[PDB]
Amino acid sequence: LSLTNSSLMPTLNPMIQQLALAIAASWQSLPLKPYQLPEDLGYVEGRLEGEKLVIENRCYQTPQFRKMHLELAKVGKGLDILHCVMFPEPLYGLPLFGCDIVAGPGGVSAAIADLSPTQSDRQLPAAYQKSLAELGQPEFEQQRELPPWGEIFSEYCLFIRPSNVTEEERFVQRVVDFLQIHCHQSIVAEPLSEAQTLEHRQGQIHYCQQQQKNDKTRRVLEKAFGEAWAERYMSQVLFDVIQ
Ligand SMILES: C=CC1=C(C)C(=O)N/C1=C\C1=NC(=C\c2[nH]c(/C=C3\NC(=O)C(CC)=C3C)c(C)c2CCC(=O)O)/C(CCC(=O)O)=C1C
Repeated sequence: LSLTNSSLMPTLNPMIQQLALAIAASWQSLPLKPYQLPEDLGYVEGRLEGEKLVIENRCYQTPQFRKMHLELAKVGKGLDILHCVMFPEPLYGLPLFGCDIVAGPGGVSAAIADLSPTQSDRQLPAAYQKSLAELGQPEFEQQRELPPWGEIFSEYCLFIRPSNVTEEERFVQRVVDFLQIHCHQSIVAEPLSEAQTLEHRQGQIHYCQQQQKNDKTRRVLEKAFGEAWAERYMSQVLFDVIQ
């Protein structure tokens, strides 16, 4: 899991660095095993007519989390990206943890984090609603409205442009807080009925299908690797539909 030997880390936006370290710290002592991505993917680079895209992939699994994926990326010199999803094992009915950070020379442009529902009623489990409410409403000066496919995210979803360092740190700490809640709930979660497992499975499939509608990600991938490679990456590596 260690980020100390990452070639990208030293060159990424500081907020992305802190988030990557936080996520790695949350996962480090779990009962991890490797999760083999398609073609045993780790590092990948590509270029067509413009800038090069470089991606480093780390991916694990535990009994509660089917797939725990941390991706770090850079387009050319200046655009940095962090992607992370923890895909739950439907048996336990846990929500989906996700975060996405995009940064350029002007600073972080997008910071998104959520614990996303998998229940058919589109609500988080009661224990999560309670814990998340207790954190209080965070103040951020530059909130961004989610795109329509973003109906999958919970009412606790953050989507901002950080205005300053105070806000960058407040966002990172809130993701820490999400992870702490999530890891704890994973150990207390009652395993579920076959019908309930099916319900949660469908929520996760819908989440992936909706995430694949993000043309921001797709355009970045297509400009470095082309349409076919991007469709494979989005549907097989990033947001794989379990089935
Ligand atoms: C948990 C949520 C979540 C996960 C897990 C996730 O992967 N994305 C997620 C969310 C989400 N991301 C968004 C934006 C962008 N994403 C990238 C690119 C990548 N993001 C990547 O992960 C990778 C592979 C490394 C690339 C290449 C770019 C360039 C932007 C534009 C940045 C900006 O406008 O300032 C938006 C706003 C969408 C919109 O405005 O229409 C939302 C909602």
